[PDB]
Amino acid sequence: AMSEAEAKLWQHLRAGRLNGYKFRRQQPMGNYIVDFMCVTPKLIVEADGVYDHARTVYLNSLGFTVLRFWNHEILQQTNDVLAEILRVLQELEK
Ligand SMILES: [Cl-]
Repeated sequence: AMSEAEAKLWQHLRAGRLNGYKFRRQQPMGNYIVDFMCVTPKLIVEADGVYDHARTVYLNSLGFTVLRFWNHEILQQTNDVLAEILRVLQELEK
């Protein structure tokens, strides 16, 4: 299913809850499935428990910024994580 950290983060990102930005979860993109993805602006957010460099390169080639958080940040520093997601969204729009 979704990890504990992923489920905790989806409550905040679903249904346009983070300032109206629309995220979807577990979205296929080429060879990959990304945890959370907003199309406008183009942002992928992932939760991290070998780094796949080619994957990041591919997602960046499609125009997506990728933000990756440790599970412990999502679980114990959720407000700060949300603040950083929002900041990046707004930066990417501006
Ligand atoms: Cl993947």
